Amino acid sequence: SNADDLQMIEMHELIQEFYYYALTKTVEGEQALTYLQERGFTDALIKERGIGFAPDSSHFCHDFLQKKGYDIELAYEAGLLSRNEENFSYYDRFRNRIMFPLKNAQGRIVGYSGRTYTGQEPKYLNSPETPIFQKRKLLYNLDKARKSIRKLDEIVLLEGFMDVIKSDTAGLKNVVATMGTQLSDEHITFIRKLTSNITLMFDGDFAGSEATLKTGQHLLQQGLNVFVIQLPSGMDPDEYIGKYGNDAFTTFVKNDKKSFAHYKVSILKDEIAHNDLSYERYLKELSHDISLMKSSILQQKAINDVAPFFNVSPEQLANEI
Ligand SMILES: Nc1ccn([C@@H]2O[C@H](COP(=O)(O)OP(=O)(O)OP(=O)(O)O)[C@@H](O)[C@H]2O)c(=O)n1
Ligand SMILES: [Mn+2]
Ligand SMILES: [Mn+2]
Ligand SMILES: [Mn+2]
Repeated sequence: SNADDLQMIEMHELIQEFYYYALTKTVEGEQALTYLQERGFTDALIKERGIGFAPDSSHFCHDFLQKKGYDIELAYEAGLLSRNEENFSYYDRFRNRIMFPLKNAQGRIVGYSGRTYTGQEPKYLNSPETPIFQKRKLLYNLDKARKSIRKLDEIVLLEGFMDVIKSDTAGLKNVVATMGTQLSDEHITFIRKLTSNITLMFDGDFAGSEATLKTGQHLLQQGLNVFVIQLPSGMDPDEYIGKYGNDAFTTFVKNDKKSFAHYKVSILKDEIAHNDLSYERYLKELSHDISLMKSSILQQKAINDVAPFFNVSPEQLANEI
């Protein structure tokens, strides 16, 4: 019910204050605090993002919510507690992790992502699916980014919410990320209401390239104008910012912004040039990809950019489309 949803949100927003105190003030939170500061998190940024620490006692969140008169079973359904099968008892889901509040589109905290700081697995532990937290709908930083997304008429999608935080601080405001999932149809519906321009800047590795192709193709099929920023090998935005600085980052992100079709064929370049079977199939694919582009201006430019990869003229490629 809406009433239960509100209770669950309250739990999240109240425990946030305690997590923040635990991180910034308490003895147990000192190592986690140092880890964050070594990653460039200022005291102001930590406060701004509401970042906290979950102690390792396994009943920190439990005792707090109990004291505040919240229904324990509801706290479990809210994804803040876990439950033992045998003893039927409840305990903290998040233990010895740095706590990143996850806000919904309306700016309310509806979940957490807990990162290890001691090399534990899993690296990130998120809230489970709950009535208020749904990964297929939530986009990290959306409530904060919405204003700049509309004004710049563009959204930039990153892989990690950590990259989003750093990019935001660096000056790139129109950035969001999924919570470790593939962009969903619901996400695209939400995004379409804000802008028709979407830029993908995933990690500069093989997995990142693959995710870019899959996500880009989906977006293109749904009628969005898709662009790609290719990061240097082995780097994500956070690592780029840390190595080159904020000014270098904001310059980089507005430099080589390529239409999806152009990025795609550049990836397939060698296979096309060596494998004749792949040559034919990818010529048909890219023809189809270009035909999907709503922007006639960018469609024409894509034809000019893609054609040389197949050793054909722009006119020959245009005919195939
Ligand atoms: N055990 C994990 C690790 C990763 N992810 C998700 O996958 C995204 C991208 O993966 P990764 O590249 O590892 O994120 P980073 O920002 O690089 O994490 P970090 O800088 O803290 O190492 C993360 O934002 C996280 O939400 C996850 O759901 N569960
Ligand atoms: Mn990766
Ligand atoms: Mn990364
Ligand atoms: Mn990273």
